[PDB]
Amino acid sequence: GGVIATQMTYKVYMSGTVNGHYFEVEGDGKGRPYEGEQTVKLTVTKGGPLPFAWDILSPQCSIPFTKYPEDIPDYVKQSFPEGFTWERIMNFEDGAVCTVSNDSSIQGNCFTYHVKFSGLNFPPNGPVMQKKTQGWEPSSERLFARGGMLIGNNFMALKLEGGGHYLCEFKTTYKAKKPVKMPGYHYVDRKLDVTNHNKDYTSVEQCEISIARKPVVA
Amino acid sequence: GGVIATQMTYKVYMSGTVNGHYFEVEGDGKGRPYEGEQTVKLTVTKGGPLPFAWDILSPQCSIPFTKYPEDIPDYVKQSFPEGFTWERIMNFEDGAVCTVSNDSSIQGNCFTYHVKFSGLNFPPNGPVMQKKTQGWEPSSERLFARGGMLIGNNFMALKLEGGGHYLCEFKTTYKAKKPVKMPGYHYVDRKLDVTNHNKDYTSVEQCEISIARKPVVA
Amino acid sequence: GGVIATQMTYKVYMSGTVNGHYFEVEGDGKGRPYEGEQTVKLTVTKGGPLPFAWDILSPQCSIPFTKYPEDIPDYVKQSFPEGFTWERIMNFEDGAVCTVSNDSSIQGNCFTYHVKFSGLNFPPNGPVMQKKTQGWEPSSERLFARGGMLIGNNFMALKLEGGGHYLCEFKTTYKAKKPVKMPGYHYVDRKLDVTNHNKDYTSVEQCEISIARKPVVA
Amino acid sequence: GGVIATQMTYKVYMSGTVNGHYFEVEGDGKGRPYEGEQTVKLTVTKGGPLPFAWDILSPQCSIPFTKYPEDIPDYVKQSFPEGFTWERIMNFEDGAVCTVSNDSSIQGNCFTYHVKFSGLNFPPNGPVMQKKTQGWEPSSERLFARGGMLIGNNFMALKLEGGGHYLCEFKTTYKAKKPVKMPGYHYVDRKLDVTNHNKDYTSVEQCEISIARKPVVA
Repeated sequence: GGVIATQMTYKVYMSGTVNGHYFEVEGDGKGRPYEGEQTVKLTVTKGGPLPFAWDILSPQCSIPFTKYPEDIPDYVKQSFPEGFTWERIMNFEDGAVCTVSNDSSIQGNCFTYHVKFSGLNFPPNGPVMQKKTQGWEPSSERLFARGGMLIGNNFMALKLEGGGHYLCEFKTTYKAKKPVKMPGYHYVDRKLDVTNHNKDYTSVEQCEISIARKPVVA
Repeated sequence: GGVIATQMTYKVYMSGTVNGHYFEVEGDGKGRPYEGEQTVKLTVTKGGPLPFAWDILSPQCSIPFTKYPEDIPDYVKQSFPEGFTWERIMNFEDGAVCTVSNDSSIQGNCFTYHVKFSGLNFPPNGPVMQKKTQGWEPSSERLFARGGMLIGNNFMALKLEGGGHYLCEFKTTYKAKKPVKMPGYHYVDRKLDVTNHNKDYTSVEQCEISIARKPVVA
Repeated sequence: GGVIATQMTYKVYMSGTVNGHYFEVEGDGKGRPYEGEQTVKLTVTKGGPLPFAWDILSPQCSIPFTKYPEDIPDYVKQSFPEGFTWERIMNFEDGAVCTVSNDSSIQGNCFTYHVKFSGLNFPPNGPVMQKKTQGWEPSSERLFARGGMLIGNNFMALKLEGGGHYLCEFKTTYKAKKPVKMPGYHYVDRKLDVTNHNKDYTSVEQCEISIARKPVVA
Repeated sequence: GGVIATQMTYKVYMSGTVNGHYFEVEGDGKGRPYEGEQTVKLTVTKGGPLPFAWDILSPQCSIPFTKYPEDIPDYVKQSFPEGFTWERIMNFEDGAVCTVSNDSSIQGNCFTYHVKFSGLNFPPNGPVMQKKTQGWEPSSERLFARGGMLIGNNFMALKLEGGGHYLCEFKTTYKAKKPVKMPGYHYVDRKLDVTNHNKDYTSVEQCEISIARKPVVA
C-alpha cells in the first residue's frame, strides 16, 4: 500500500443528537485494511446512558478497511494521505431520518474519524426509542462513480425483538480530497456485529467484515 | 417440481401508459425455471412506435424463472398452481414514477402474465423520452418476508448514452394466492439484456439470468 | 370566456386498478367554471362493488372549474379549446402509491375527461382496504410555473373513522397542449365532499369548490 | 397571556454543519408574539464566511411569535413556561437533506432557542453551494395534531437568480414539554425576508410575519 499498512488502528470521535438528546462517543479500532477485517471499542463519553438503540450509531463508527479485489479500483484507499469525507442519509420506514457526516484523516499508522450525527423523528413508542432492535442484517452496498465522488446505496434492515425487521435505506457519498481513479459499478458486502457491550451500552465492541466485488450475475 | 416443469414457456399481455401515451404489448417466452435462465420476445401490438425508452418496460416482462438453492424456500414457485401477483413502484432520480401490477397464472406447461403499467412525470428532455438509455446494469434485489408477502428492494441503474447512469429504485411486493413457506433474508442477482430488436423497438428480444443466494458476507 | 361558458357540463371516463383490482367509472358533472363551483355523479360501471375506499378516487373525478382572480393567469382555462392533460402522483403515509393521468378535452359546452388510475401497495388491514376513511380535509395546493407546465403540490389528509388522519402527498403536473401565459407563485384552496352515495358506493355524488389566490401573508 | 408578554425578545444559539463545514451562529430577536410579527439579527460567530447560501439557515432562526385566532388553540404558546422542542426535515429537490432540532425555553421576557443544524448532499455546482438563491417564497404550513404533538408540512421554494425556483419540502414536528389543548386541522401563512446583511452574510437581519388560520375554502 505504501501509505496504508497491512495492520492499522484508528480513533473515532463522534458527536450528535437523537430527538434532541446530545451525546459524545470515542472509539479505538484496529484491523487489516486489505483483508476487510475490523474491530472497534466505543465509549459513550457524554450524554449516557443513551435513551435510544445503539444500533443506529454502530454503522457510523470505517471505509478504509474494505477488501478490494485488484481489478476494482479502491476509491477510499487511493484518497490517502489526503483522505476523504463521507455524507450519509438514513431513511427509516417509520419516518425517522438521520444525516451523518464524517472526515477521515491519516497519521502514520492510525486513522482518525471525526463524526457528526443528527437523527430525529424517531417515534417515542418505536423500535429505536424502546430499544427493541437486535443488530443489522448483513448488507450489500451498490456503488458507482459520479462527479468524481463514489455513491453508495444500501437497503439495510434491523432485526426486531420478537421477530420481523425495521427497514432503513442508506445513501452514502464518499468524497476524496484529491482526484483518484474511479471504479466501475460494483458492490460491497458487509457484516456488522456488536460482539460485546455493558448493560446500558455505554461501552460497546463491534466487528465488521467488508468485501468489494463485481456483480454476481453479469 | 411436480407443477413446474424443467422447461416452461409463458405469454405476456401488457397494457399501460407513459406520460399519457397508451400502449399494448404481447410476448412469448421460454426458459428453465430451476436454472434461472429466461428469454422472451415482445411485440408492441398497439400504440407503437413508442415515444419512450423501451428499457423502462423490459423489467415488467417473470419471477418463476429464478434459480433458488434448496436451502432457501422459493416463495414464487411454491404459490402454484394457484399463482401469485406482484406490485411494483419504480422511482427514478429525475422524478418519474411508475406503478406496475402483474398477475401470474399457470396452465399446464405455460405461464400467463397479465400486466398493467402506469408511468408518468418523465421529463420531456430526459433520458427516457429522448431514448438515451442503454440497458440496465446487473442488479441485486434484497428480499425478506412480511405479512405472508415477499418484499423486494433493488437499486437499479440504466446506462446512459455518452456515459453515466440514470438511477431508479425498485420496490416489488410478491403476493402468493395461498400461504406458503416463507424464506429468510436473502438476495436475487440478475442480468437483463436486450439481445435483439428492430429499429423502433416495436419488436424486442430479452434474455435474463436470475439467481437467489444468501448474504455473501454473513 | 369565449370558449368556456358560464355554465358547463362534463363527462368522466375512468379506468384503473387498485392492488390489482380492475374497475371502470363514468360520471356526469356540471358547474360554473368561473365561480369554482362543481358537482358530479359517478357510477362504478365495472368491477364493483369496489373493495377499497372510494375517497382515493374522488380527487380524480376537473381543473377548469377553478375560480381564478383576474390578476392571476388561469393556466388551465387558457389551454382550451386545445385542452390539457395532468399527471398525478399520490404518496400515502403507509406506503401506498398511485399514479393518475388525465386528458381534458372540450366539445361545445361539455368537457370530457379520460382518466387512467393505478394504485397499489395499500396494506390489506389499512384504512383504504378496510374502508375506514371519511372524506378529505379541505386542501391548499401550492402552484408554480416551470418548463411551460404548471406544477401543484398538496398535503392532503383523509379523516379516519374513530379520529385521526391518514396522510397523502399530492403532486400534480398540468400540461397545456399549447403555450399559454404562465401564472406566478400561487395557491388553490379546495373543498371536496361526497354529498350522496348508495350503500356500496357503486354510485356517488361529489361537490367541490376551488378558488385560486395569491399568498395570504406576502 | 400571563406568561408571554405582548412584546418579547429572544436569543438564538445555532450550531451545525453543511457538507461537513462547521459553523456557529448567535442572534438577538424581538417581536409581538400575539401579532405574529418578528425581527432578528444574526451573527456568524464561527466558521465564517459561510461557503453556502444563507437562505437554508434563515428558517431555523421562532414559533411563539405566531398570530393565532382565539378560536384556534395555540399549541406552542400553551407549552410555556415549560417550553417545547421542534424537529425538522428539509428535503431539497436536488437531493440535499437537512435535519434540524430546536429547544425553546423561556426566562422572564426573553425566549432562548438552542439549535443544531445538519445539512449535506448539497451539489457543489448547485444553487446552495454557488449562492444563487434569493429568498423564500411566502409559505403556508399545513398543521394537524397527532400523539400529542403538532405536525407541520410545508412546500417551500427558494427564488433563483435568473428566474425559476429551487424546491424544498419541510416537515416540522413541535413537541410540547407538557400536555396542552390540541388544535384542529389548520394552516400558518408566513413571509420570511432578509431585510439587511453585510457582503458575505456573516451578519444578517430577518423579518417574519406568521399568521394561523382555518382552511380558506371549508
